[PDB]
Order: sequence, then structure tokens, then C-alpha cells
Amino acid sequence: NLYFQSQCTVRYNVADCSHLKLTHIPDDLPSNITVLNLTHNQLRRLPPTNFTRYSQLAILDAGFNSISKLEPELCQILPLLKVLNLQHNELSQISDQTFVFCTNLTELDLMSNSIHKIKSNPFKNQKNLIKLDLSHNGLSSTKLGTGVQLENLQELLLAKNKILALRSEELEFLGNSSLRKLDLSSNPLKEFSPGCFQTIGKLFALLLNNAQLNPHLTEKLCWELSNTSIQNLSLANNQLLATSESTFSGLKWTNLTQLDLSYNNLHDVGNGSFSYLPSLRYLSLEYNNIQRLSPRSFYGLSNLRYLSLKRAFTKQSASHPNIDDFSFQWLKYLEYLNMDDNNIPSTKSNTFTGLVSLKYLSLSKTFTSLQTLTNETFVSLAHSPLLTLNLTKNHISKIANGTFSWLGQLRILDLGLNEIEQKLSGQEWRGLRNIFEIYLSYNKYLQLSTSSFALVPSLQRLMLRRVALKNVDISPSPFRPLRNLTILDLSNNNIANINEDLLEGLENLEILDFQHNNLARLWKRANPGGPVNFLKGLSHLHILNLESNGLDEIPVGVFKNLFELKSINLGLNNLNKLEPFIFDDQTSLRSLNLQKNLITSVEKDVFGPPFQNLNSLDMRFNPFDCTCESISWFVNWINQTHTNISELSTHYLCNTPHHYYGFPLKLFDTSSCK
Amino acid sequence: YFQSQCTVRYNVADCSHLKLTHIPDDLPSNITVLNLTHNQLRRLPPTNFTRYSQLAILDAGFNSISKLEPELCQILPLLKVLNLQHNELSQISDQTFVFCTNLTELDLMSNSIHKIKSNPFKNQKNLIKLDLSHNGLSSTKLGTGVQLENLQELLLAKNKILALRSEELEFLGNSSLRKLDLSSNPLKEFSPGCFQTIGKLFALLLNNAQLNPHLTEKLCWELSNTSIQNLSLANNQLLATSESTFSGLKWTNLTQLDLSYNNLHDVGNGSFSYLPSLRYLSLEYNNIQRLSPRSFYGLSNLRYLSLKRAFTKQSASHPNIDDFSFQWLKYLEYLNMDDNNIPSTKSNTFTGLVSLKYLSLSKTFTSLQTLTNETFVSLAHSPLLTLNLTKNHISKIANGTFSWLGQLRILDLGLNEIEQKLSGQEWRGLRNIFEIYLSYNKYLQLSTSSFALVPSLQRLMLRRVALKNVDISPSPFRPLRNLTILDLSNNNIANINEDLLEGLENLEILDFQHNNLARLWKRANPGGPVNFLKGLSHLHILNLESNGLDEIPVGVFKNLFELKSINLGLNNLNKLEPFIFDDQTSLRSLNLQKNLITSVEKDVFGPPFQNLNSLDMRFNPFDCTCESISWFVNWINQTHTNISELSTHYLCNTPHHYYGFPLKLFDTSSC
RNA sequence: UGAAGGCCUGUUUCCUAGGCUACAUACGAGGGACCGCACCAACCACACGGGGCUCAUUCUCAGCGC
Repeated sequence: NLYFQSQCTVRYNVADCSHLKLTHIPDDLPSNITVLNLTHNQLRRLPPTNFTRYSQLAILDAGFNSISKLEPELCQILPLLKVLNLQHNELSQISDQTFVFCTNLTELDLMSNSIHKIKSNPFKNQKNLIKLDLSHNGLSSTKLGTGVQLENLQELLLAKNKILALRSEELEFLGNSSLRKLDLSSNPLKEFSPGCFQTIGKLFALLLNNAQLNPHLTEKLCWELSNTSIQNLSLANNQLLATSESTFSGLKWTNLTQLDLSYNNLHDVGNGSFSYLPSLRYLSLEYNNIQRLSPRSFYGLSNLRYLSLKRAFTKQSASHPNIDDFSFQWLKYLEYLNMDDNNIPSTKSNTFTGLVSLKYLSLSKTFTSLQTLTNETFVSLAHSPLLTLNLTKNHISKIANGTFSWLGQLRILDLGLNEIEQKLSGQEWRGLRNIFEIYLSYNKYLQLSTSSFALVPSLQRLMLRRVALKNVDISPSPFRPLRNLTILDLSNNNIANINEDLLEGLENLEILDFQHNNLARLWKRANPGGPVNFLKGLSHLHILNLESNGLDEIPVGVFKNLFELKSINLGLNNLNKLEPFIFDDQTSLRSLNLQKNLITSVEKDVFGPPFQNLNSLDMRFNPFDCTCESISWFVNWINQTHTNISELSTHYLCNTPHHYYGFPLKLFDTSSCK
Repeated sequence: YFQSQCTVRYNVADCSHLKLTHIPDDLPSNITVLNLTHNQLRRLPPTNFTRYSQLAILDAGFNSISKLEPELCQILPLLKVLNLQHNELSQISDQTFVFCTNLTELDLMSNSIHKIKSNPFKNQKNLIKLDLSHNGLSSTKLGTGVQLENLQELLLAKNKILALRSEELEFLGNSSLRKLDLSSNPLKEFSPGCFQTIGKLFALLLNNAQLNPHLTEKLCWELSNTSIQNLSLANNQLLATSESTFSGLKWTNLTQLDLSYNNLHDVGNGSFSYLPSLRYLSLEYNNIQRLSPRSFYGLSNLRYLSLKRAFTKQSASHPNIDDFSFQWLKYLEYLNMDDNNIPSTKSNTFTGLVSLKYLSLSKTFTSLQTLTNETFVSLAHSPLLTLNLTKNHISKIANGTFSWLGQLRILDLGLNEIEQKLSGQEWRGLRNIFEIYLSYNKYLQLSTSSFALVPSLQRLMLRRVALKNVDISPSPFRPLRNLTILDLSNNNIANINEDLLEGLENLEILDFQHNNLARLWKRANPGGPVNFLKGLSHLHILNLESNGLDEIPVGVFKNLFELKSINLGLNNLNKLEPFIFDDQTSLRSLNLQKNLITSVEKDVFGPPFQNLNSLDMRFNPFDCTCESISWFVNWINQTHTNISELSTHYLCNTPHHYYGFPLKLFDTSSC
């Protein structure tokens, strides 16, 4: 799509003029503008005179053009300039006089230009520069001056260049400038001269992603990083195939906080390799090939508070990863441990010993040979105040009675996307006196029973999507004990029969999702038994979704006294007949969806009440009757209501009476009908 | 959806899928058909049909009928065809079919007649096609005297017949059976005289009958000395064959023989020596391991043969057809050989095939990758007329590979990995070529002398081949004086010199889609607007879809008086130069869907609209003002042209007061 | 010259991604004889949009070297 039209859509002092194949600078624009998003055009230069119209510009974005030369007069003509952007342009030379007049500049970007060299003090007048960018413009020396300059610099970026080493002298121009992010990623460094980083005033973060490092190189690097204030350090995308004690020997004189080692094919962690980081707090090990772990692998990290292991262990191949017991006895303050995407065979009897502060534990798709959660696979976690356990995608097939007898402090439990297939006798949840949510969606099937949920009265949420439930109509209802339940998602299970005892006593329920369950027959005027009213006394219902159940007649009385309903979704059904006064008690309705039905007439004795305060209505794809007797009131309401109706003009068509087959509803003439 | 009283038609009252329980009577008395298929009827009282004694064929399939009445026949004396499949009948008494005599076809397929003991078909002297397939029978006996004199097509599939007694078939003494279906019956015995007892037997189907070489040997020894012409043996355990396997067939004028789906493993030496009249043979979906020059010995009269998926799979076990394999099939004319794993063609494989005309090789090879000047020496003595060679991963051809097939007409080379510069010598010798199929290859580099050696070409397909070197003078297509179709489509042609297509006076179809030739058409004109459609006066259908066009030059359609279809969909046309279609008066089809057209004026669309039969211009941001669409909307109100999806896909995206307004609903009076 | 880039056009691939189709299979009702219809679900197939990426040959830079 396009419709970029001729002139650019000018807005409130933000004149975006992207993708217009411009060649000149537009001048007609008001003199009160502060922004010029000139991105994505084919300009050749910026004459500093064609901007005399508006000396009110604040930020200039001229990225994605073919600018080859800037002029010093541009700065003085635009004295209120703060941010400049010239990425993906074709500059080649920066003279000593170019940036002389720009002094209110704070951010300056020159990313994909071609400054192969710089030999001057061109940033002298830049006492307000905060974020300087030079990433990917083919440089070969980090030197940008000879005296202490850029006093208030804050975020320097030098990615994708041809820097070969960091001389001690070619960085001394940062004597008293607090660098808070020094990006140097993807620079083929080969040497770190002594004093290379100590010369900077303050250094906080440092990015050396894709810098082709090796253990020797990073050893020299770390020996040159000591005795500074570094706090974040990343080493992604390297050849750090191994580590030992001497690898990070230099880091002992720093208050390091983060350390990223992702994407290194890190193969074997040496014994005590982190003994020198008693302040590390955020560690990553993602996407590597750790073969084994020993109780010395994490020795000394007595102060960690986060750790990721997502895809950290070797692949499946007959080579299988092996984390031996007592591996985490040192991480006495750890609280989060992601362990997704691994191939650990199963949990041993002491794996998580000593983790007396673990709170959040994820295990999504970490196992290959579990298939059964017995009462001993979690004995190692008996001493951890857990608050979450993500266990999706493990091909779990069955659970034993009292597996979770240990996690007496758990809140959320995730069991979705497995092959659980058993009768929930109710003893599986033994001990979870503090459970708060349980996630069972996407399993094979479960056979509920009267005493299934009796052991977890404090439950508050419950998800049973696509689980193909059975034995759902049993008295008393298995849900009766859950006095504190609020959400229910008993959806996409295909429930043929719903005894009306279900949901009795769940007074606190607020969300009920009951889609794709083919409960059609239950609603009937033919009534083998009196029309079911399972929505008996849930007075706290807000959103009730009964979509795609082949409904064709809602009994009168099912919505009686549910005064707080906010959204009703009855889409994808066969409703055509609408009993009078079905929505008499729904006055707070804010959302109503009856799309994709067989409704032919929209009368007032049904839709008045809900229409009285509606904010959003969706009733498209319906064979409306285009006669004033069937739609006159509706069309009037459409003419005089402020409700948000989506796709009004195109998806409200009458399939009758041919004289109007295709006629837009809103266009229906109503005058001569009374 | 829509159900209601069934949609009655001209004396054909279809009332399917209505969950009926009674028989409708309101229907006229001039009806001849009742398609009562797919309902829930329990039975058919022969009195509720008294209304119309004019019925001719009754279709009561897919119901729950449990009993019919003899009075039904006499109440409906003009009944000819009956159908009761997937019903639940259980017993056929001697009096049920007594009054039906004008019956010709009778079907009782999925009923439950576990037994029949009477002469119930006595009054059936007009029965032609009787069906009893899949109703749980255990004896083919249907009577005791010669009955069903004019029977013609008997079916007995999916039953529990265990053998064919000589006596339990004698009720067909003088009835010419022309199709005796017995598929999927676990036969174990063939008593002597089993088939000779029938008057005449022409075809016989024994599909899925669990046969073995011994069983079929006894069968064939009991089939001799009859008039059988077609015989099928699909889906069996015929794991091997020898000379004695078909020893009995020597006394028959057999014509067809199907052996598909048998895991047929090894053809014995001379195993077909007894069929000097076989004319249509099949061997599909088996596991022939090897072929010997004796494998087809004696079949001196064959005229068709399929080998699709006949050879063993890839596994290190590879099929091997040795040389001189077809020296006996001196009258063969068709040979399908799809889906095999023959490594390559030897130097004598097709020797002796001096009558082969149609040869297919679609996906038969695995290790060809190069068609040299010797892979077809074995075909030097065959008047071929087709060669299907798709899906062989061919990578390159040598000069003069086709120097042998001097009588070929159609050549198929699509769906391969051909990647070379067509120097022009590849087609050496094809002085009679008629069509060449090159679509779906890697890429070809054309040259001035590419097609110079095949002047008699008439069709040419170059779809998705990613052409290069297309603008060279003179055009490589210039020599093809007889070309008619061109399909130079989906190749992305940046530059088209206007010399191309000059002299192809006989061209009728040009397909030029998905080629992003946008720039060529331009008013800015680096060079004068290209007019490659210079003098093709025989053009009928011209498809230039999806090329990012935004301005057609004036003069490109001048004097092409026979154009019948123009497809300019999926472009960026918004501006329409006056009088672009002045010479297109015979236009029958016009497609301008999915464009940026905003106004439809008369000085452009008058002429084409004058005689149009079909127009497609949907998905366009029409201007809903009478100045832009008034004439169009009037024409829509007063024209008989076929416009598809008129009422829903012709919406104005302007001027908001009408955003979404159906075009046809646009009021025009006050303009 | 080569190398390098932003502008429009579009070619291929990749999914994701939706809807619609089509197929077997299943849970149900209801009728029925000793196994045929409606609702629903998932399944895979087919057609077509929609989201990323990778090529095209044009419109124009520079930096030259000589």
C-alpha cells in the first residue's frame, strides 16, 4: 500500500515527509515546527539557506538519503538544534569547521557514513554532546582528538569498524567524561596496550560482541580492565571455547555486576573459574555447549541473584548433558534460574540443594526422559521458597500422588503443552496449601472427579483449554469447593453435557470462557429437561464468552440478575430467534459481540437495554432483513449513537430482500415507515 | 445453508439432506425423479405414492428403509431405475420384486441381505445392471432356473463368497455378462467348469481377492476356452510369476490384464508366452527387481504398457533393466515409465521398438544429470511423437543430444535444473519439432542463434526460468516464423528491446506476467515508448499482469483488431490516456482488477465497452462523483455484460460520504 | 574503471499468521435393523491473502587514478 500522495502529511510541529522521493527541501511548512522526519528520500545535499524559513527546528532527522556534505552555516541558521541524524548517508570527510556552530547539540548520529579518517579537534564546541554515534563507518583508530574533550559525553558507540587495538594515548581525550556505555562490538581487536581503559574518566558498561576474542586475548583484556568502575560487560559472539581460574583473574579488582557470555560455544567451565566475582549479580550463559557441571563450577559466586541457562548445555546427538548433584550449593542468594531448551535426562536427588533463596524457576522444554513426576523428583527443592514453576513442553505423561508435597509455598504452576493423560484423583496437589494458579491447557485428556480440586481451596485461576475433558457432569460439581476461583477457561474441550449444579457456589468468579464446546442442545425450548441455568448466581461475572457452541435459542432467565457483565461474546452461533427481554438486566454492558450468526431482524424489545450504554458493538456477517419493520430502530440508533462500530460501512449487508442484496445497512432509508 | 421445502425442479424432485420422515405428496404428478438421498426415513408405504404414477427413477439411497412392498411396483408402473444403497434391508422374499417389470437397473449395495433363497428375479426380464456389492452374502446363487436373460452388468463386491461352485452359477445360461465384479471376496477354491457355465463372459474383476500363484494358476486353468477380454488382478499377493502361472490363458482372446499393487517381484522367463492377443497391460505399483530379454517374450501383439512405479525402490538396491529388453514388443506404441529409479539409459534399451509413438519418463531417473549424444541412440528407430522428461534433475545437455529423434513433435523438459547458455545446437536434427516445454528451470542464457535450428516450432513455454540476455539484436525469436504461444512469463525481464517479436506474424497468445517491465512504459521516455507489440495482427489474448505498469503509451494497441482478452491486473494504472482502446472493438474480456484506477471515463472505455461480454475491474479506489463514474454507472444499469461480484467488490475509497458505498447504488440523476 | 550506497519497480525464498476449502478420523444426539443423518471437534490436504529475509537494473553519489 502507499497513498503517500504529493505533499507530506504535516502534523503538530512534527513534519514527517518520509518516502516521497524528494530532491529539494520543502519550505511552505510553518515556522513553528521542531521536527523534520526527512527519512527515506533521495536528497543530495542540505543547502544551509533553504532552512532560513524556520529557525525554530529542534531535532533534524535526515537519515536514509544521499547527503555528501554538510555546511557549518546550517548550525548557526538552526540555533535550537538538539538532535541530528544522518544514518545510511554518504558523508566522507569531517573538517575541523563543520560542527563549530552547533552547541545546543546533545545527540549526534553518523552511523552508516564513510568517514574513513578524522584528524582534527572537530568536537571542540560540543560541550552538550551526550550520545555520539560512529558505528559502522569504516574507522581504524578510536582517536577523535588530542585534548580532553566531550566533557559531558555519556554514550559512545563505535561498532562495526576496523579498530585493531586500543592504544593508551589515543583514548586520553576522555579525561573527565563519565562514559556509561562504550560500544565496541564487531571490531577485530588484536591488542590491548597497558592502561587502555584506566585512561577514561569513568567506565560503566562495555560491549565487545562479535569481537573474535580468545581465552588469551580476553585474559590480557581482563588484566587491563582491573581497578576501574565497570559494572556491565558483554562477550557475546566469540571464540571463548573454554575458561579457567586465570581467565577472569583480573576482574577481582572490579565491582562487576553483569556478565554476558552467550553465543561462545563455551564448552567446559573450569573449576573455580568464577572465584573472583564476589559481586556478580546478573550472569548469562545462553546458547553455548557446556558439557558438564561440577560442584566447583560455580564456586565463589556467593552473591549472584540471577542466572540464565537457556540452551546452555550440549545438544542431544549419544552425548547427553549432565549436571551432577550439589551443583548449586554456592549460589546461596540466587533467586531466578531460567533453564529452558536443554536435554538434562531428569532431576537427581540433590540437584538444587542449597538454593535457599530460589523464587522463580523455569524448566520449559529442558527435559527429554522425565515422563513421570514421582514424589522424589522434587525432593531437592524442599528448601526453596519457590513462587513459580514453568514446566511446559516436557512430554510429561503422568504424575504420582503427592509429587508436589514439597513445594508448600508455590503460587503459579505451569503444566501446559504436555501429554498428561490420567484421572485427577485429587492427590496430585497434595501439600500446595498456598497454590494460586494452575495451568493445564493443551494436554491429552483428564478425567475429573468429585474430589479432584478439593485439596486446593485457595486456588484463584484455572486454565483447561484444549484438554478434551470428560466426566464433567458429576454431582457435586468438582468446582464447587473452589470458593476463591475467578477465571475458569473450561474452553475448547467439547462438553456434551453440563449438569446445572456446576458453578454453584463460585460466587467470586469473574471470567468464564466456554467456547468451542458444542453445548447447543442444552439451550432448548423443547427441553428434555428444563432449560439449563448453570449461570445461576455468579453475580461477579464481568466477561462471559460462549462463542462457537452452535447456540440457537437462549432461554429466558439465564442473564437474570448478572448486573456487572461487561462483555458478552456470542459469536459464531446459529441465533436467529431472539426472545423478548433477554437482556433486561444488562445495563452496564460495554461490549457486545454477535458476529457470524443467523440474525435477520434487530428489534427494540431485545436490544434496547444493552444498547443504552454500549461502547463497542460487533454484529457483522448477518443476514439482516432490510425492511423498516426489522431494522428501522437499529438504523436510527446507528445514525444517532456514538458507539464504536468497526467496519460499519462494508460488513453489514442485507441478504434480503434482493432489491437490497448488498445494500449497506447504514444507507437504509427509514423516513417513510410509521 | 437454506433447507425448507426441497427445491423442486423440472420433473426432477431432489429432496436431499432434509431430515425427512414422511414422503412429500404436494409435488406435481408429472415428475419422473425423486432424489430422496440423505434422509432419515424408516420405510416407504406404497400408498403415499398414489399421487404420482408418473415416476421413472426412484433414488432412495442413504436412508433407514427396512422393508419394501410389492404394491410399490404396481403403483409405480413406469419405474426404470431403483437405488437403495446404505439402507438397512435384511430379507428379500419371493414376492417383493414380482410387479416390477420395467426395471433396468437395481441397486441394493449396503443393505444386509445375508441370504437369498427363492426365484425373486423371475419377473426381471429387463434388468440390465444388478448390484449386490457389500451386503454380506456367502453364496453367489441367486436362483435355480435360467433367469436374468438380459442381464448385462453384475456386481458382487465385498462379500463372504468362499468359492464358485459349477452349479450355483448355472442360472446365467444365456445371459451375456459384460462386467462380473467379484472384488474383495476371500475366495479359496475354483471348482471345474465355474466360469464356462455362464453364457458369455467379457470382463472379470478380482481386485483385493487375496490370490496367490497357486490359486491364480487354478483360476486361469478354469478360465480357458471362454470369451473373456478384460481381467484385473489388483491388490493381491502375486509375489512371483512363471510360465505355468498364466498357462491356461492360451485358449482365450485376452485383451487387457491389470497386475497393479501386487508387490510383483520377479517376472519369470517367458511368463507371458501365452498371450499373443494381449493389447493393454499394466504393471503399476510393484517391485520388479530385474528385466531380461525373455521377460516379455511372446507379447508380439501388445499396443500399450504402463510401468509407473513398477520397479523396486531406491533403498543400495537399484532397479536394472538390461539391454534388448523390448525387442519383442514390435507393435508397442505407448510406454509410461514414471516414478522409477533406473540409473540411466543404456545403449540398446529401446532397441526393436519400431512402433513406439508416445514415451513418458516423468521422474524415472536418479543419476542422469546430463543428456549426451548417446543416451538416446537406442531410440534411433522409433517414430516418437512425445517425450515427457519432467522431474529428472537434468543439469545440462550436450550439442546434438536430440539428433536422433527426427520425428518428434512435443518435448517436455520442465521442472528440472537446466542451467546453460542455449547455443542453439541442442535442438540439432528436430526438423519436425512442434512444441518445446522449458518452464520451471534454473536459468537459461539465450543467444541470437538459440532457436535458429527449429523454424517449424509452434509453441514455446518459458515460465519461471529467470531468463537473461533477452535484449539482443536480432531477437532470438525473430526466426520462429510459425510461433503462436510464447509464455515468456515470471522471468523478471528488466529490459525488452523493441526489436523482439518482430516478424512473429502468426502469434496469437502472449503471456508476459510478473516481469517488472514497468519503466519501459513511460512518458519520461529515456527512449521513445517501447512498442514491442509492433505488428502482431493475429494476437487474441494478451496478458501483461503484475508488471508495475503505470502509464500505457498511446499507439501500443493500434491496429490489433482481433484482441479478445486483455489482462492488465495487479498494476499501478491510475492515469488513462484518451483513445488508448480505439482499435479494440472485438474485445470480449477485459480485466483491470487490483489497480489504482480512480475515474472511469468514456473517451477511454467506450470502444471496449461497446461489445464486452465479461469485465473485471474490482478492488479499485473509484471516485464517487458523477463526473468520474456517472457514465460507467449508467452503463452498469443498462448493460448485459457479465460482471462478477458487482454488488460487493466495487467500492469507492472516496469521498468518505461514500466510503464503502456500492458503486451500482450511486445516484446519477442530478448531474 | 572497479569498489560503496540511499530512491521507485518488482523476482525468489522463508515462515509466522490468520480466514476459507478438503480429507480421513473421533465424541455425540436422533431414528433404525440385527448399520445409514445433523452438531461438533481436532487432523491433514488443497486454493488465496498476509509477515521476514535474500536477489535483480534501473534513477543518482562520491574517492579517483590517468
